[PDB]
Amino acid sequence: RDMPLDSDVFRVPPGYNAPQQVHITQGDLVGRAMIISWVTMDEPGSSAVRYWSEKNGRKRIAKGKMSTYRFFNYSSGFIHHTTIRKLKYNTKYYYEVGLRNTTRRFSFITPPQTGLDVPYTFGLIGDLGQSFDSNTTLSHYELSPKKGQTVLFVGDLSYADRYPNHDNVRWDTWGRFTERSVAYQPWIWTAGNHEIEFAPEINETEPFKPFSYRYHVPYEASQSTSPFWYSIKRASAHIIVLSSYSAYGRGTPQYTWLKKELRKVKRSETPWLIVLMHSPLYNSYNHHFMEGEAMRTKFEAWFVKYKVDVVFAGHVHAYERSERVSNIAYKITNGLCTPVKDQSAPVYITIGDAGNYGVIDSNMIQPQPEYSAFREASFGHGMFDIKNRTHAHFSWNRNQDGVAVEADSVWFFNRHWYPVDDS
Amino acid sequence: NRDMPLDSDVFRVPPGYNAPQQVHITQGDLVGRAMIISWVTMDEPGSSAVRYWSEKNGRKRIAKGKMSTYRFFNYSSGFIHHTTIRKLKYNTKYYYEVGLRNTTRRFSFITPPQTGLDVPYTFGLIGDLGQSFDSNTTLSHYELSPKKGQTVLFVGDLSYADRYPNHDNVRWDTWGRFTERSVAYQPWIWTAGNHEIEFAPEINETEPFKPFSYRYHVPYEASQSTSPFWYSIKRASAHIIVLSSYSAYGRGTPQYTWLKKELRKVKRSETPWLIVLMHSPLYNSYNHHFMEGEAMRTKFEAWFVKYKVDVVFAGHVHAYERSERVSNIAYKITNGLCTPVKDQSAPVYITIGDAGNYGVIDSNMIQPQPEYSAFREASFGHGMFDIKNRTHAHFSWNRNQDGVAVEADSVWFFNRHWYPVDDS
Amino acid sequence: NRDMPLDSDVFRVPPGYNAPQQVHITQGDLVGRAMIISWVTMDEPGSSAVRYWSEKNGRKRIAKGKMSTYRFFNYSSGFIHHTTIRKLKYNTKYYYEVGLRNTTRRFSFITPPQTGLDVPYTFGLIGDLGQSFDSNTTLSHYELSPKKGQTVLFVGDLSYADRYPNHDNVRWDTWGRFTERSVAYQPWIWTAGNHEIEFAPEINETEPFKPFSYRYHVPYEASQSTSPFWYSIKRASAHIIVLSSYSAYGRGTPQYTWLKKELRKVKRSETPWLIVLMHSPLYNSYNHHFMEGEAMRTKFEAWFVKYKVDVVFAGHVHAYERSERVSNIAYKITNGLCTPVKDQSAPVYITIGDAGNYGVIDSNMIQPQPEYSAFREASFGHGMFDIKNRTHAHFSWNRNQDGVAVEADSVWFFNRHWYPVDDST
Amino acid sequence: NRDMPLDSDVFRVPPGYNAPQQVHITQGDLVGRAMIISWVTMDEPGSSAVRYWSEKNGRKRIAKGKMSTYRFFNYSSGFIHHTTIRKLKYNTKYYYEVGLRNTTRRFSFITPPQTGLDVPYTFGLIGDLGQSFDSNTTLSHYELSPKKGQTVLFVGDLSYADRYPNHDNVRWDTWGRFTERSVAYQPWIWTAGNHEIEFAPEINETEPFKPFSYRYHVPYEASQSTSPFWYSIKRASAHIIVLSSYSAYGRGTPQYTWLKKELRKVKRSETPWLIVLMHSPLYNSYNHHFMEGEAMRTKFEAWFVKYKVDVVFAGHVHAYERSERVSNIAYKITNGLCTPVKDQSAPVYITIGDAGNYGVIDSNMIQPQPEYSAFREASFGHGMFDIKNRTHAHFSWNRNQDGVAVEADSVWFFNRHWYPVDD
Ligand SMILES: *[C@@H]1O[C@H](CO)[C@@H](O[C@@H]2O[C@H](CO)[C@@H](O[C@@H]3O[C@H](CO[C@H]4O[C@H](CO)[C@@H](O)[C@H](O)[C@@H]4O)[C@@H](O)[C@H](O[C@H]4O[C@H](CO)[C@@H](O)[C@H](O)[C@@H]4O)[C@@H]3O)[C@H](O)[C@H]2NC(C)=O)[C@H](O[C@@H]2O[C@@H](C)[C@@H](O)[C@@H](O)[C@@H]2O)[C@H]1NC(C)=O
Ligand SMILES: *[C@@H]1O[C@H](CO)[C@@H](O[C@@H]2O[C@H](CO)[C@@H](O[C@@H]3O[C@H](CO)[C@@H](O)[C@H](O)[C@@H]3O)[C@H](O)[C@H]2NC(C)=O)[C@H](O[C@@H]2O[C@@H](C)[C@@H](O)[C@@H](O)[C@@H]2O)[C@H]1NC(C)=O
Ligand SMILES: *[C@@H]1O[C@H](CO)[C@@H](O[C@@H]2O[C@H](CO)[C@@H](O[C@@H]3O[C@H](CO)[C@@H](O)[C@H](O)[C@@H]3O)[C@H](O)[C@H]2NC(C)=O)[C@H](O[C@@H]2O[C@@H](C)[C@@H](O)[C@@H](O)[C@@H]2O)[C@H]1NC(C)=O
Ligand SMILES: *[C@@H]1O[C@H](CO)[C@@H](O[C@@H]2O[C@H](CO)[C@@H](O)[C@H](O)[C@H]2NC(C)=O)[C@H](O[C@@H]2O[C@@H](C)[C@@H](O)[C@@H](O)[C@@H]2O)[C@H]1NC(C)=O
Ligand SMILES: *[C@@H]1O[C@H](CO)[C@@H](O[C@@H]2O[C@H](CO)[C@@H](O)[C@H](O)[C@H]2NC(C)=O)[C@H](O[C@@H]2O[C@@H](C)[C@@H](O)[C@@H](O)[C@@H]2O)[C@H]1NC(C)=O
Ligand SMILES: CCC/C=C\CC/C=C\C=C\CO[C@@H](c1cccc2ccccc12)P(=O)(O)O
Ligand SMILES: *[C@@H]1O[C@H](CO)[C@@H](O)[C@H](O)[C@H]1NC(C)=O
Ligand SMILES: *[C@@H]1O[C@H](CO)[C@@H](O)[C@H](O)[C@H]1NC(C)=O
Ligand SMILES: *[C@@H]1O[C@H](CO)[C@@H](O)[C@H](O)[C@H]1NC(C)=O
Ligand SMILES: *[C@@H]1O[C@H](CO)[C@@H](O)[C@H](O)[C@H]1NC(C)=O
Ligand SMILES: [Fe+3]
Ligand SMILES: [Fe+3]
Ligand SMILES: [Fe+3]
Ligand SMILES: [Fe+3]
Ligand code: NA
Ligand code: NA
Ligand code: NA
Ligand code: NA
Ligand code: NA
Ligand SMILES: [Zn+2]
Ligand SMILES: [Zn+2]
Ligand SMILES: [Zn+2]
Ligand SMILES: [Zn+2]
Repeated sequence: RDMPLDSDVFRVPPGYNAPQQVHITQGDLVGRAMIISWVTMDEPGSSAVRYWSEKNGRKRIAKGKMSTYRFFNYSSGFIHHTTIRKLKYNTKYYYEVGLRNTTRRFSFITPPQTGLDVPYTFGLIGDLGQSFDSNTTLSHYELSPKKGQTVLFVGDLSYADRYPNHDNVRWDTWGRFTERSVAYQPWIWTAGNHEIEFAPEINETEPFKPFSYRYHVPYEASQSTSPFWYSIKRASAHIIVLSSYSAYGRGTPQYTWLKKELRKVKRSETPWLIVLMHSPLYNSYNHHFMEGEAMRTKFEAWFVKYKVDVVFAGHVHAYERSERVSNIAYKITNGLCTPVKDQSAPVYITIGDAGNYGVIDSNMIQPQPEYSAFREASFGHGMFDIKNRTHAHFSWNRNQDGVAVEADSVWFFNRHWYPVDDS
Repeated sequence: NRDMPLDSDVFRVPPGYNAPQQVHITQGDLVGRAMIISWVTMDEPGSSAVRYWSEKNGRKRIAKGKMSTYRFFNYSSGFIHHTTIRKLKYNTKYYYEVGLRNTTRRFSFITPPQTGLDVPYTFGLIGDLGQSFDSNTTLSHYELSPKKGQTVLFVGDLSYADRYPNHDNVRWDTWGRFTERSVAYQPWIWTAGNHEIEFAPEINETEPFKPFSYRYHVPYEASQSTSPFWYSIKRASAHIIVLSSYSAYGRGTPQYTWLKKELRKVKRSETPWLIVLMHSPLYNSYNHHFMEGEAMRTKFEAWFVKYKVDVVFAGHVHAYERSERVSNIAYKITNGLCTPVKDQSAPVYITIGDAGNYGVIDSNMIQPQPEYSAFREASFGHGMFDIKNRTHAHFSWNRNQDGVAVEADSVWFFNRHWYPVDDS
Repeated sequence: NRDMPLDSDVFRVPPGYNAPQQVHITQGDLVGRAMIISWVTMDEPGSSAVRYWSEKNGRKRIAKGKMSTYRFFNYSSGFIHHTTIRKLKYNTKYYYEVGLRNTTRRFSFITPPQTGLDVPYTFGLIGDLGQSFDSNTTLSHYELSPKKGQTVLFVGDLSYADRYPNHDNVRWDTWGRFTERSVAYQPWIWTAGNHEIEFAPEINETEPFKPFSYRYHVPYEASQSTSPFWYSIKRASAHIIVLSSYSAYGRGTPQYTWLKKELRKVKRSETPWLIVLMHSPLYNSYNHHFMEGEAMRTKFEAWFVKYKVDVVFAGHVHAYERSERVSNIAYKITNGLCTPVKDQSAPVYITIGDAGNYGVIDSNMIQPQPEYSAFREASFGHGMFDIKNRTHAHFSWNRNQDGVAVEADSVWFFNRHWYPVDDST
Repeated sequence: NRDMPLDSDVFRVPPGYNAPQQVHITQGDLVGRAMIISWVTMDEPGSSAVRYWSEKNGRKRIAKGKMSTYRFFNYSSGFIHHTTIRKLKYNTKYYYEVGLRNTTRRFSFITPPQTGLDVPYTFGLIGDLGQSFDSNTTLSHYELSPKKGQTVLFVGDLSYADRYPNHDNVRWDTWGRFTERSVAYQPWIWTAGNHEIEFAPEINETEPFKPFSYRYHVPYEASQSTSPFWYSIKRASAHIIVLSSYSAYGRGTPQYTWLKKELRKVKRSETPWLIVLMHSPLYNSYNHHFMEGEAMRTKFEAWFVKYKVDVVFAGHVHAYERSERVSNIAYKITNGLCTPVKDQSAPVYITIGDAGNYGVIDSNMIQPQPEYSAFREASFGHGMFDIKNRTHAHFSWNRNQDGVAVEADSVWFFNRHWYPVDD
């Protein structure tokens, strides 16, 4: 059910060495920078980006870096990453890539300065892939009347590793497929299990290597030492990105980094505290049941202590929304191992249902446990619409429905500013 | 601070120009016919060649290895040598010499017998050794033990150098000179503890395990691991699996992938004793680090029960603990089944992190003793796991405050694959 | 453009999934007991293992090598294998196979005799081969020669890939497949010429010799050299020194220092024939590249006369020339002694860069012929240096326009150490 | 052995925890608007940031650089810093501070005037300095010169550390601390000499120039060179070309290709003084190293005469010599033209390698003095190249055994392009 190589979403931009696979993401901690990325195939080309605002018209030049990789018998094109900085808040910019031979032009809109009551709309996509179901989801997100401004991506991008020798041409087609969205607004990248690409059978043993070459993130801005975990702030949201498939024992980099990062969170500057990871801590589907238990034993209590608002995960090819629960009182011999209602706790949302290679996960644990509010095996995407410091509106759109229909929808009440029960 | 001062006898430098120091050895292949020979020269790079011969044939041979150096903050290492001797005869005494160019030092070892069903072998068990005065006593009790251990299973936390300002790596060098009087003559099987992480971004040192990994090499490619921090070796009648508590082990990760495949390769008709080393215990009823093992346990415990692992050795708690054979693999979030139960199909869990560290014992325990815990005591000591044949092994625990020959705890193991009768 | 087109037969891809191509061997040690097996696989990395066994005995062994890859501008290479077979027996035919995982191909070679005073041996001389039609004829003439070459001495300028846009490295791949029919069966000894430099900052390739050095390894550590671009080998009764015209050679440089110590190690009582290979000729009365060899001459000529080198072979000039034994080492800036004189202690200097290149011959000569030049002609062809015993070696030049058994020029060398007698024509 | 012992005053270590030592500066760009600031910290890495401000305005700014280390045999370097200050103002005195994190130290320099046809400027000429007692005298004589030199052209052989056992690299550190009293306040232009090669395969140091290149950076990319060992700069009314006696220079090599194109760039109406620096002299009538420079001469002498180089400076020979204006470029093997002739498009060749090395002079001279030799003497000292304007520059030679204001040799240079009078 994967879209064939000659499909229109995979068409190659014309002209000698025309930039392709253009994508952007937030380039700094607070919103005043952007990482511009693209691939040229005919020759290395230039790493310069030319950009200007609608307001100023003044054209400046940023210069970045070019890298390549091989994977088994595949040889990549020339990958460019360039960071434009010191931009102005709430402003439309133009930028151009391919300055040596074939120039292409795009644009983006910076976010507002971070603040307590700054509204903002986030799209939620996981496990996208490049099947036909993938294409419908992206169309539905594009036509959403709520107008997403940034995508939080919860992992599993191209599913290129399902192909023989992980055929990396399928990374390239995915790069051209998603451009019509991610060249114009930032997507925030989370690493999933399909990015690992651990294949000693063909002497490819560097974890995450193709993903890490193609998708860069601003991980030093939060003083992280790896791209696989980091945070950013945008409008009124503090977003914490975690890596299910890196080390998180006591004393490791990721564990040490998270414990320090939660202490920097300021709820009167960014009241919406959002965590992303690939593998769900709370999951009542049969597929991948209880895989999140390990990370859950390390981090769940931290999430409650700091009153995290919501945790988004993918990995399960379906949709689920948890009640506000915690399961943090167990001590081996006390028998306290059942989740309980907890108004300091986040809501757990699984949203890894954007299409993958065309398969849904429909088997569920019966009966639905108390901790599960809503679950359904349908393709689609989510929208997390922040109105202000007390209220945010979440809605789930199905591919079989109209682009304006919401099959699930709920108001989030802020854990710090308005911790009402929101069942 | 009960650390031995820098001018202690155990820290003396071997005299002579560019005299090799910190000499240590470990198994260098899958099945016992190779040895990794390691040492440090401090005056100049020197030769990485090892001269060696068997007592049986007396033919001097030469093996060439590699030299490396590292830096950590404002410390610069000496010249680190690693050399693999190969194609050794089983059950044979060998001599070896390092420092062939200026000052030469000679040592010896004995290869194991070939892997087989009823091949006896005595493994020492040492965890969280350190370089305090208690560490020296433990080491003396081991080398003086009438059971005579042939190989040390080391469950992590080596030098404790990371407790010093800037992780003063001089305390790695001292520890190497202290342990030489044992590890130069018999292999130690290295596990990576949390004191080896040395993650210190405040001084721009962000590569985990860097000092440990430059100084202590392991034969990880022989079991097709891709990392020195998990791997497998076979010796006599044992299959030893080494794990990394502070690497990734999520489903799909390198370590998870390797362990799933490796348990399937275990041939209990060749090595009947399946033994797992890791730093952080899965079962532990002391207050200190209580439940830090929960994460790894949810990932790997059902596998250990499935493949009838005989015993799991851990450290990290500074004390001794021996569990019953228990499991806790029936939990399903909402079914309330979360109390360990007796399970004669499960390994024994032993904590043996009490060789000395920096002079501090972990004496606070959860009371009353839980049903899963068989024996526990807060005393310094070491362990011995003495294989007799395919069905019987004998474990003993020796306390620093007893005579070298006094066993304070001891128990017979009945092999989970060849003889699974209640040994509780 | 007289370069052979891409679909020529000499460029045909060996059939079969991941079949090895561009197979070539060279001597892999100082004395002749080793051989470096090199080849490229185009579909996936494959195995670096070489299976090999001797024709008479036949116990099959495996040797394991290494694989590497490189990029040049927007060209990406396939998978390059280099594998050293050691501890061979002298004067023995060996079989060997490559491609052990998927498509295997089998070849063979004959180890040299053990080094010794009177060991006969036959060396081909080829320079500036390229891949034109003229190139094909010369290689044809060499492989058909009655004298039966057992090793090619190659004085530099291999593929001429750098004449193509962006140095189209595909033209390295074809040249490998074209030369395979000789170099997979007998070692070629490699010298680095000015077309291997491939210095092209305009496309950000600033590492001299990158494609050449990835594809052709040499046993350079065996003579205590620190660079592949200069080294020494012994083979039968010859001691061969390979130098680098386009590397440093000032006093105190690595190459200078290495040649100095290497000339001391030469023992003419063990290997009587002392042979030097370099790309740019020290003595050259053709007009193309006239006097480029002067800088290296001022450094090394006196050393050649001192050590009584028998012969110096060079290329670069797309024609043939053979000098008289002469020297020019008495100049002191103001004493006026700047003319070459006859010197029975000096080597013969032979330019042999006429194997074909891209089809052009250098016919502009300085006139009249200088007294330092014995014979010269602007024709394509190749040479043979045919060693008989410790006193006699026969050099001959075969033209492409002649029968393969015809020598258009031919001279008997009398050994400078064992028969130090005037041997001029 | 007349080298200064380790406890000499000139080798004292700046006091205080991790105080910068071995501070040295050089030109950081092509035209004079930038400066490379270099120093060593011995107790811990420290910061590579430099603080600098003009004496005029005084707006303080920070430039960030790069720390590196090396090993040589059993030696382990300290922490070496290189930091480029850019966009400086012409003809302006600046202050700079290094060591910001712990012990700070403060120095100053004066940027040159803008390049131009008639800018005056005074260059000191020092060669083969080393660290003998004679070395200390020459550096005193240069510092005290009434001519007041503003930038040193250093023609190679720096520390002579390679004469010690295993090239005791401590002797680089001592030399660094000794020369600091001049080179921290005004730039020195580095040329590589044979004592910088440090090729010692018998202790597996086989990378040519390794300690030298770590310790002394040059702005080589600003002239499109691919190597630090050949490069060019412009300062005031001079165009300075630095060449590498012990790198490759055959036809088609990188340095050959660079020099050929670089000479095509010189413009004598912007910079009328065309100066070439190299270590091994092309004209030398002393016995030590006689005719060592023939090889480079066969490749480059004709180019020097074709582009009318004013003066060529070299060292290597521990003495002084000034040549007549001659060339020896007509030789064609059989035509017999091998004697040098007066040539008024040729440069003057000056050997200035007599600053002290380790205390030995080269006194054995070829007799009688050849015609191409104007003046020669075997005594320690230094030179001065004092440019008055586009037609005139004045060269003088000061000997260590004279007062700091006596010139034992002296001559006017008439510019080859603007005023080619027989001199
Ligand atoms: C695999 O290893 C295990 C561990 O070593 C083996 O188990 C041991 O087996 C040995 C026998 O080989 C046992 O030792 C023997 O014990 C008997 C009984 O001792 C008790 O009762 C005596 C009165 O009869 C009393 O005097 C004594 O103090 C004790 O309380 C001894 O009688 C015996 O000594 C006499 O016989 C030997 C043999 O000829 C003579 O040499 C002596 O001179 C004496 O006259 C001997 O010491 C030992 O108890 C076992 N250990 C354990 C922990 O069970 C195992 O052996 C196998 O399994 C055991 C369970 C038995 O079935 C053995 O028969 C059997 O071989 C090893 N497996 C194999 C296949 O070998
Ligand atoms: C070393 O190698 C040289 C070159 O091959 C030998 O010289 C050659 O010796 C051949 C005899 O072995 C000569 O061939 C004969 O010529 C005669 C007269 O024309 C014929 O009747 C006869 O049938 C052969 O064809 C050959 O001419 C000669 N070549 C040269 C260039 O001189 C040399 O042999 C030694 O020197 C020569 C001059 C003779 O005296 C030989 O007998 C003598 O042994 C070889 N050296 C040794 C020690 O064998
Ligand atoms: C690596 O960096 C550490 C941390 O700075 C160095 O240790 C420090 O050395 C300083 C000496 O420069 C000490 O400061 C002095 O302490 C003495 C003793 O009280 C006082 O009299 C004096 O006035 C200074 O304050 C500093 O206390 C010390 N800090 C720590 C945490 O140990 C280390 O230096 C090495 O160790 C010290 C103890 C001395 O022996 C040094 O000379 C020695 O090199 C640095 N190591 C290296 C190899 O550079
Ligand atoms: C934050 O946004 C919320 C959603 O837009 C606001 O609540 C909405 O307020 C409307 C008129 O103020 C009312 O008609 C809507 O029904 C209501 N929606 C919901 C889900 O309550 C909210 O306004 C404040 O909070 C609510 C609870 C009322 O008390 C309003 O009168 C308040 O002004 C916004 N909060 C703030 C602080 O702006
Ligand atoms: C460039 O500087 C030269 C050195 O000072 C000038 O020559 C000097 O001019 C002085 C007049 O101010 C005169 O007294 C000095 O004797 C003379 N010095 C020498 C060594 O000749 C030079 O001046 C021009 O050129 C010379 C040849 C004379 O014709 C002067 O009168 C000229 O002004 C300066 N050149 C220029 C273009 O300014
Ligand atoms: C618990 C997370 C890490 C916090 C600090 C790191 C350890 C710093 C110094 C050494 C302490 C003693 O060592 C033990 C230990 C290790 C780790 C922590 C402890 C805390 C208290 C006592 C002993 C703790 P251990 O790892 O050897 O079993
Ligand atoms: C993908 O979706 C877009 C927009 O809905 C549509 O125009 C395009 O034809 C689709 N392509 C495929 C291959 O489904
Ligand atoms: C280096 O080696 C020399 C030669 O023996 C020795 O004298 C010197 O002290 C050594 N220095 C260091 C820093 O190891
Ligand atoms: C350590 O133990 C050994 C052996 O028991 C003893 O000889 C030595 O003196 C002890 N040293 C210290 C510092 O305790
Ligand atoms: C280092 O070079 C020396 C010089 O002889 C040599 O003995 C030694 O083996 C070399 N080490 C290598 C190539 O690893
Ligand atoms: Fe998925
Ligand atoms: Fe510990
Ligand atoms: Fe050529
Ligand atoms: Fe000198
Ligand atoms: Na842990
Ligand atoms: Na032996
Ligand atoms: Na997992
Ligand atoms: Na040349
Ligand atoms: Na020289
Ligand atoms: Zn997944
Ligand atoms: Zn621990
Ligand atoms: Zn050429
Ligand atoms: Zn010199």
